[PDB]
Amino acid sequence: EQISISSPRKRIYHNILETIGGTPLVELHGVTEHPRIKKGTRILVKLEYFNPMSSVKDRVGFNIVYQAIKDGRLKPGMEIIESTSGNTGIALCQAGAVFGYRVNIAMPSTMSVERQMIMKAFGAELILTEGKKGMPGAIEEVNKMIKENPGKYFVANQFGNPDNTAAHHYTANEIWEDTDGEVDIVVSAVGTSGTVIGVAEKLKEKKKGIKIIAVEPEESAVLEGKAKGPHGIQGIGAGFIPDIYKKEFVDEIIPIKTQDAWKMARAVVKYDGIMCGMSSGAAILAGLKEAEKPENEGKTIVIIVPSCGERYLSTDLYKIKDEGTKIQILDSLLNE
Amino acid sequence: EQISISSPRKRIYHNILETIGGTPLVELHGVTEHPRIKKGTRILVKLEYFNPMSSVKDRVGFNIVYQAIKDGRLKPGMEIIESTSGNTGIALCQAGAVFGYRVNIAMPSTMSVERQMIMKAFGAELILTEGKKGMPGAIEEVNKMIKENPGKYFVANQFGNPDNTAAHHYTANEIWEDTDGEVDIVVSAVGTSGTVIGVAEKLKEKKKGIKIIAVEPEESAVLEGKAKGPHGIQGIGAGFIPDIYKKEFVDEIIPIKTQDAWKMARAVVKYDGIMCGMSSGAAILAGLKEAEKPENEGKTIVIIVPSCGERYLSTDLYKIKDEGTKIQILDSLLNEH
Repeated sequence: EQISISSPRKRIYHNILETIGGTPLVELHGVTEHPRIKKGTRILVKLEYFNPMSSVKDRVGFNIVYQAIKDGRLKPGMEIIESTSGNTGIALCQAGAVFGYRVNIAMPSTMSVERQMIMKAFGAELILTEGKKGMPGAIEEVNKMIKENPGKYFVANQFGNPDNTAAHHYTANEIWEDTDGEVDIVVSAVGTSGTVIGVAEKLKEKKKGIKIIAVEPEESAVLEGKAKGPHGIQGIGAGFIPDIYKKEFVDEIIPIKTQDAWKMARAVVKYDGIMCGMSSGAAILAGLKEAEKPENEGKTIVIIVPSCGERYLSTDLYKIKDEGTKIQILDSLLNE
Repeated sequence: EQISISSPRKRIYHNILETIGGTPLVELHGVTEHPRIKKGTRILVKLEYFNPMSSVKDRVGFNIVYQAIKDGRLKPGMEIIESTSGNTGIALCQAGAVFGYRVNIAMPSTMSVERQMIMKAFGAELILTEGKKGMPGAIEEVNKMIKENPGKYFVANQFGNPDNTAAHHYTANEIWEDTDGEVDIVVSAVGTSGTVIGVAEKLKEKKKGIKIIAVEPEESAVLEGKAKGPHGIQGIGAGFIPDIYKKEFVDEIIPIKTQDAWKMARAVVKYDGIMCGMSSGAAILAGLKEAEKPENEGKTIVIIVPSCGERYLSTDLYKIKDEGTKIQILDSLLNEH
């Protein structure tokens, strides 16, 4: 009932990249108000929008670029390039601005125009490709650019680069230390899969039998062997199995409908005051569905929240209103 | 150098309000590379967008609501209300959501519709007033509402509430601990003045000789005794001296032109990779101007960075494009005699 805000960090950071990581683990209470969710079961959300550019990909852009520089894969006179219309391009733009490397981001001229402006603010060169060509048209142009200029480009390659996965060994360490080794279940919505696999690798090194749950859109359930299809959960459901995915490390895969993800995210900001994005809505509903299983009474369940709702204001996320009491809303999410 | 990311917090937070404060203090390097800034002076920015809703006001919405609950000014049955179309409204909605109070936020129908959406998501009731009426219109409606419903509402009153200034005693302690007591100058762009006064009150207790600098728009230099005027530095330059402002605690006031504040913020994100907002461009430019004074050689200068540039994507902050190299840009920002 006493409320203590955070204490001083007692650190002076040398640049913005040193503020990446060490993201806070916060108890959910509002949305966990269910008779079937026992009071000893703990439901915690790891808020990756505390990163400097407000997303989990900050860790990925940083590690990919910093390791490439240390590796000699990225050297002076070269430039970074990466086809992406998401948070990865922002994170690559942030790392390139700090390290002093030009960043080329290719995306359909169609896409994330707010995100275009973010990327240009950082000094990125944007490579806007034909809208009706989607992301395949962006990847196509990157390839053409590499081929026409050998030696010039370092490709981030977020779905095939193990420096992605490896960045989440820190994410894992943070979950282990913050929970004092009590974590039982981790739930992660899957885009590149760097988070689910990197967290799993490192936690299973600490405790075999931590349960690792991947989340993906019901409308595009490729990890569960379904076909790529249209869905609305931004940041996840890439439509293929990333080359960095390692199925051995994932214990269960939970599909979540696009509309249910959005409705969960609406309930989390309303009842817990936590403004999470759409993929977080998916992860959290999967986590609540675990928290109501009898076998999981008293367990500690940690749910990754990759981004904040502010990056979704031009989407449909908040535009749909929800009927009912809190208990009605939660019952409709957990039922059928 | 070796670059190391942040360590685990080693804390499980009981709710999102416990993640407010303890924001990071970061060195500037890119934008400090100008021949008139010395190698020894340390220029640091305190990034208040690390708060859970990405601005300094998180501390203020929290402490206003918390202290009123502790005092008995806010009690079960009452609702919160505040005329604001800044970050304070968001910070009140977040505090209200966690404490379980209804929040009513008044603003012109035409102002910050991105922020309206943010507020509605938190469950706030929006009171949208005539656009042409402006801020005054919203305040007038708040006044009408409290007049007609005596006892129902708790007014945050951000410009006159000492719980605003008091929240920044924590900001000050963070500056003190993070610098190991070496802080010499604090630069804060002034909106409510909770930050510059609350920081000054607590730091001036720690050591003699910490210089406190307030920053306001050139075109509305009201702390300097000039007349109010139109300006484009969002979050500062209220046009009046706030009731919580205490001039005794401020050593110097630096006026900064709107377009200079924007250009600074553009340079900070491109050369330091730090995406700060408009008022941060103002504070940082003032802080660089201090760093070039010979009397300030080797000192530690701490500049408050109240918000992130992503909250500004629909303004002209990033539309205007600066030609020229880094050194031309910095040399043009420090130009004035």
